[PDB]
Amino acid sequence: KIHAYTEGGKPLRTIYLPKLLKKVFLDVVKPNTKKNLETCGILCGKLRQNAFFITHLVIPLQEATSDTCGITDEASLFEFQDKHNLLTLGWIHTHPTQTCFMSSVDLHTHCSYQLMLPEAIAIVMAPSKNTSGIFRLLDPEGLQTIVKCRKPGLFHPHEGKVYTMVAQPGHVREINSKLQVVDLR
Ligand SMILES: [Zn+2]
Ligand SMILES: [Zn+2]
Repeated sequence: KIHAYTEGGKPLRTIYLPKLLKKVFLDVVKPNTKKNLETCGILCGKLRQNAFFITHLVIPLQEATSDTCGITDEASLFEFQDKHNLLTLGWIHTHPTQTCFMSSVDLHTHCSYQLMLPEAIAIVMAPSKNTSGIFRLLDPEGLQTIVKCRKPGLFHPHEGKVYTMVAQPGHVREINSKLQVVDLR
């Protein structure tokens, strides 16, 4: 049926995303969102028949600021994913007041994810705007730009095209599948 390719023609395996995930994520992190602090969650799941299924939304230990949400204990996160045989398929986070886009920090963060899994996605929720989007870096050009970037500062510009909205339903398909949420906090 429908399938996708990176900018360099590499095929992307489909990621099945439970439709309930976005709302459920906002619910679970609402106390932070109410204080205008970002929160992230990890999109975890399994590979079955050449497709990925997101099965678990994992909220890791993290430190929340108004415009960043870095993980503060990778150990407990990775220990959990290993125990339950969960692959990292991407991540989701909030912009409590801003619009839906990928920030400078978001692009640098996502580079790690997409380096390990070509299909890796970044879901950005902008609840004060009631918008959301699902993004990835251009591959190879965007990953290259981010890897070569040595600009100081958390929030610096990047020139050229760096990222794009993902292909739906080819790359990412939202379906009625089950979801388990794990709060490690
Ligand atoms: Zn962001
Ligand atoms: Zn940069």
